[PDB]
Amino acid sequence: GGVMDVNTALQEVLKTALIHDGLARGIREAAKALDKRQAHLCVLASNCDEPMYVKLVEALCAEHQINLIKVDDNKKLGEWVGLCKIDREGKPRKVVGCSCVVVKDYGKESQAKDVIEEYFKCKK
RNA sequence: AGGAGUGGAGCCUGCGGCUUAAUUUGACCAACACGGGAAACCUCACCCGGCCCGGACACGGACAGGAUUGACAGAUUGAU
Repeated sequence: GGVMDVNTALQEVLKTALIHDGLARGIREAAKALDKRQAHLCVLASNCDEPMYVKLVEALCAEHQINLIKVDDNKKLGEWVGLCKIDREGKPRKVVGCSCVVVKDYGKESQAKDVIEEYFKCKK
């Protein structure tokens, strides 16, 4: 389905991915996700803490599974997944970046997720 | 009017006093083998050491190379 824009498509992933609990936030879980074959999607972003990890994530995509997408601004991904799920209209206690997240088999496979993502993925 | 006893002896058990780190505590005919209280631990209120949080909920803060949990071996320790 979708309108075939990369950003609002990846949002439709994220909706059902939240329910699926596919989100592997933080470096330890990110590493474990891509060292595992259960991952199917990766998105990275600009320098959060080091310019080293942005390199390392590409290094892991090389060795294990190429799937990478880059959408910059840590604050974007930080907003996109709150405490466990995106939480409130507000929420000033956190909005801190997740810096990169990995999602498992586009969350759920039930509807539009497969087509919107597959259109981009073989090209990228 | 009588019968059998208690008070004497030894022991059991409760109470006072005295001691003691602590000898937990209520009760003075209508308290005193009473608290169905014959306590090894447990009980446990007491004393002496060590550990644990099982401080809900609210508001603010922290914070995804991260809030936070637990632990092998050595030292330490009654203590693995």
